[PDB]
Amino acid sequence: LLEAGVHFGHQTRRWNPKMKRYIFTERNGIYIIDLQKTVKKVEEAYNFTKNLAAEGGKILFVGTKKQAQDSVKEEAQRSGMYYVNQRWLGGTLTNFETIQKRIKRLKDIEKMQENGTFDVLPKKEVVQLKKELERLEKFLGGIKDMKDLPDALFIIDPRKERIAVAEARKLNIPIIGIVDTNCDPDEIDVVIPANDDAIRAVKLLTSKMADAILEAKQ
RNA sequence: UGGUUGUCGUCAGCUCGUGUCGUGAGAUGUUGGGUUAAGUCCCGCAACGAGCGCAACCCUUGAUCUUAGUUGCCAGCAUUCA
Repeated sequence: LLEAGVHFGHQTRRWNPKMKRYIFTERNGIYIIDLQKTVKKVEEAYNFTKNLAAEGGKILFVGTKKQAQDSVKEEAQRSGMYYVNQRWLGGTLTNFETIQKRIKRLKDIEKMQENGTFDVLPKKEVVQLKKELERLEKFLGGIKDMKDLPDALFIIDPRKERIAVAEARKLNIPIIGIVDTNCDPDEIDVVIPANDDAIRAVKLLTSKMADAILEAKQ
């Protein structure tokens, strides 16, 4: 935790005052997070995840900030989960049935590549379908398998993910968020007080969630 | 009066499903940054996708191939006014 710079929160000027129950002192116009709480928070979350994984849950890892794109992919894949690391599509869950059309289409344009319909009707048509396979292999690349609604989210910087958070909260699905000092901690069900704006920081905290999925898999 | 004629005939962009925002009328999608002859296309983006119109569909022509060689063709052979 001290290792990565988790403790190091954001600037003092642009903070959420609902956060100071996880803040421990400032330095150089920047709040610092009390890791003692994070210890006891990462705890509850590890438990929460593993209590959800063994039920038969699915977790979506939503981190489209530059610092958390690789982590979210790699860590979701490691724990055979889902993820969004490019853009959360307005209505991923609230309009899931429409996103289920594209989760189809994509797989079907992938089947056209397999069976052999890309040397039948070529010219404009196959260029079109490949460039459409790629739009769907950018945006729906991680929820590609997601069959039923995710049963919890793992959001990173829930201020960038305002739109993810509000879909989750609409459908009464919990949200395990890595919250900074500039984040409303009431939206998030399982808060994890940490820096989200460092790559090492995220990469550590993301790992432990996927660890709890793999610990119930064993 | 029917019907048929002249005469404002391309000239402009319109919408939907689901989702979301709004008490609501509404909004978004379809305001953004480029780009195109364009009602174009790509990137965006709380939207994700689609429809209509446009264009196409029908007819004609430019290249080629396959099938069909007769009453059409004669290159290469016999004839010859042909």
